[PDB]
Amino acid sequence: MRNQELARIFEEIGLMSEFLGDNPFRVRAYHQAARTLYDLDTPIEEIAEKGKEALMELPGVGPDLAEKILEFLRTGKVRKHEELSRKVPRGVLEVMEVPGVGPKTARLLYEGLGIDSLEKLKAALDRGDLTRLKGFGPKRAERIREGLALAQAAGKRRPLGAVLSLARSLLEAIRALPGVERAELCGSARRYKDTVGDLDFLVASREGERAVEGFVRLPQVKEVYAKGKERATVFLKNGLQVDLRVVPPESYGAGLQYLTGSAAHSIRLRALAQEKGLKLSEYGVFRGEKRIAGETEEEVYAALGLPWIPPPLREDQGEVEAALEGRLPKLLELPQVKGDLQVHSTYSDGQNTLEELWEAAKTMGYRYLAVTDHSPAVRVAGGPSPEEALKRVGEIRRFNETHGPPYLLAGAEVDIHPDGTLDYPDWVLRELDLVLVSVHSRFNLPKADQTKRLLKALENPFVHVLAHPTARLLGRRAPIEADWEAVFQKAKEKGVAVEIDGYYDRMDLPDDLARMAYGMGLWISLSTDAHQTDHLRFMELAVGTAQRAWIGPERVLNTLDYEDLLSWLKARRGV
Ligand SMILES: Nc1nc2c(ncn2[C@H]2C[C@H](O)[C@@H](COP(=O)(O)OP(=O)(O)OP(=O)(O)O)O2)c(=O)[nH]1
Ligand SMILES: [Ca+2]
Ligand SMILES: [Ca+2]
Ligand SMILES: [Ca+2]
Ligand SMILES: [Ca+2]
Ligand SMILES: [Cl-]
Ligand SMILES: [Zn+2]
Repeated sequence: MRNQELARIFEEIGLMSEFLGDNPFRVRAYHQAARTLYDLDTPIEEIAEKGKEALMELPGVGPDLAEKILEFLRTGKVRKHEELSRKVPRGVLEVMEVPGVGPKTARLLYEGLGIDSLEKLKAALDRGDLTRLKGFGPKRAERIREGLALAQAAGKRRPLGAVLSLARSLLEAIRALPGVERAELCGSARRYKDTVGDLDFLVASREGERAVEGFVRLPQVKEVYAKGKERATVFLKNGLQVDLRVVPPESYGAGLQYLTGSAAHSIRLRALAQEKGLKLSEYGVFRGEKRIAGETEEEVYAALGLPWIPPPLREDQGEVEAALEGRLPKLLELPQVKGDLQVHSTYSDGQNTLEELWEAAKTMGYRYLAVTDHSPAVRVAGGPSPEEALKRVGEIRRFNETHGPPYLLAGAEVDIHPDGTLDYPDWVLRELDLVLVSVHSRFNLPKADQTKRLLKALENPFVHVLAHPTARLLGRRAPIEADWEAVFQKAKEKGVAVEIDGYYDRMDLPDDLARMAYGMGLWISLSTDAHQTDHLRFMELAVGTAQRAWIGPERVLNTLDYEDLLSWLKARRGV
């Protein structure tokens, strides 16, 4: 559909027209045309095919607008929009759209103050320049600064784990709206993508317009950006940018599929539908005018002749073909994970004692937890020394002797020196239950040198896991450059697992490299890199990553029970 694209075009024409000081009647008309297109559920092209008169039946559309609709459908553009674009630059249009600014103010700001950009706008805000205009007080001042921040965030992405719990708190409030029967967090978040744009929620309701009203008036909501009969876009007090879509309860499953995407996955499904005489839309699966499916997502997949496809797979990267042949991959599931294989403690940089870690693991129903404190070079500190590291092993063993399950594995996260040697001697490594190795320095070695360093680390027969291999920090540090094929192949041959560290701003291995490692036949270790017990919740992110990477419970260390895990760790591994 081109409905939303055209709604935007007319809205922009309205804004630019008002900026230029066109007829307020014409300005309001463009905005009403925009609302109509925003709310219109049927494709605008289907009405356009019926003719100019049919377009004019729509609320707000007259002879002028109907010709512009046809122009857009025939050429892909509207010359009027292009004409106003010649008179109104992009930066000045960006300024006017900030909440609390608007077209007329933007004109004064353009002509009198020299503000043609968000940059200048922020400069003015920060210096108090705007306070020297009539109509400007601390209330409007606060709105404009915040509007600017929201504008600048809308381009950008945040780690999934930075926003998922906040999204779930909003989901609770949405579910609690009277009139809402079901709701779900959809979009890329439901697919467990490691960074997300806006958050998208689907609601089932028989009273959609009233559900939208309740939603936009939730205590959590700060600003409404767009609102109509069945959808809204808002900004929360906590910053989150959120889209809502409402469908009738009979359509909920089709709405879930629609709003979960990816868009590429949905293109595949719509073609499969039409190839068997059906139409898939947000509202259901239809044979002619008759709705034959829609209430549940599994019913929708079934109507297309498919098994239900897990959301993390829905990227058009082989899942449609696998579903068509009745051979979807077996995927790791969160209940199958029996422990977390990288947690830190007060022996190094963690906030928790052994007792606190044990208690948290016991609450979670884990069989074990690996306490993997840093070697001295990681912390850029003096210790723990090799002697202290061994003393700690004895303490963890005594803790297990006095506590029982969940058992603590006495581990370490051992720094890899620039030359590929390890930051504990073999007499420490051999006594550890679990040896992780990782890069914490010299992140920018030439690719060939970084590769050699990692290969040399993997020579050591006491190593079990390559921890957070790329060392990336989302928003702070790029992945290290290394030949991952060479690194993974050596790890496979040596019996060393690669880690998926689900700590929210690590997400390392990323899904794509995890998919590569698992496809090459490696073992996988999941962890949260916890430094406080609240971090243990990130295991869901590591599992979601595994699912995106087509990883099953086979060759995942965390699906082994304690005895089987210790056996794996002690075994002659590799070729
Ligand atoms: N049929 C159809 N579905 C769409 C279209 N655009 C988006 N969708 C569906 C599939 C998307 O996964 C879902 C949410 O759209 P978003 O633009 O928010 O993307 P998504 O959440 O997947 O990724 P993001 O992290 O926000 O970049 O809506 C479209 O043009 N046609
Ligand atoms: Ca009309
Ligand atoms: Ca409710
Ligand atoms: Ca989204
Ligand atoms: Ca969206
Ligand atoms: Cl469902
Ligand atoms: Zn580390």
